[PDB]
Amino acid sequence: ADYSFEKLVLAYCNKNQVRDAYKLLSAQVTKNQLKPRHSTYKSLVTNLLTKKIARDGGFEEALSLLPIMKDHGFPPFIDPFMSYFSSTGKSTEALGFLKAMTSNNFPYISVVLRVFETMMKSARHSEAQDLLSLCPNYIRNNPDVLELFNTMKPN
RNA sequence: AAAAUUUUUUUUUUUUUUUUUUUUUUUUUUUAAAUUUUUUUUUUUUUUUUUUUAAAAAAAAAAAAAAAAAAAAAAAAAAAAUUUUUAAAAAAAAAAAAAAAAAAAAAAAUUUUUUUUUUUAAAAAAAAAAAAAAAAAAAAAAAAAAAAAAAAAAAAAAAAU
Repeated sequence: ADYSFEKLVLAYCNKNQVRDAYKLLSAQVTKNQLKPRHSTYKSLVTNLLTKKIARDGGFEEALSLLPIMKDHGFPPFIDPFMSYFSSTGKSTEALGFLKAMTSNNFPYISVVLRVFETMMKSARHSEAQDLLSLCPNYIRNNPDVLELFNTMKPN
């Protein structure tokens, strides 16, 4: 049934109904206990993070996918959110993303370092530095984070 | 601002694959189909004549069969308001594989239609190969998942203020 669900999700995404596709996938997981393949989750995460869908509240659904996808045993996607944060991501959504991935208030230092590097590589030193205001001291006083903010300076 | 990390193990999902099995598709081998008239030329039979080589051909006559050239008629088509010309109508669209173009989303992830080419109009037996499905696993893992573990602080239970 997983291949059929994958084809159904692709058909709904191709018919401009990604918002309905997320609701259908959530209803099928909660009610009928489907276990979709990783490619379906990849397609849903990639399609929900487009510019028009994300501005209409799609980012909350794409963020809530990660606990649901984590429940089945899948690894959480890190790559597709970087492209969204490099263009129009906000710090309030960034801290929610960095806290919704795991339960111990943050992942390891490498994920936050990758977020800072991705938001620095697109000449955005405002929200990238303001996101450092919302994290505790062990990231703020870490030598690697201060080094990364000292290399890709706005100068 | 204050107070209220170290090692190792793997699980997903990978990255290729190793082997085995099944199915679809394809290739290979053998197998079901059958108009008339005049002139000229060709072939089987009979006898005679001549020539040639170690056994054949050619010349003449007769009998029988077929094809081509010319004429007439029949049939079919086009032009003008009579003339010319000579194996027949075509079940075909869908499906299958590959390539290109178009539009609308991403722009270099995962959809569509159109156009072009090939095939299907194909059945029994035999054999292998590509794709899909199922399984164990042979090697590299970020982050998630844990344990021991530099933790520390608060509470509870048990042994020797």
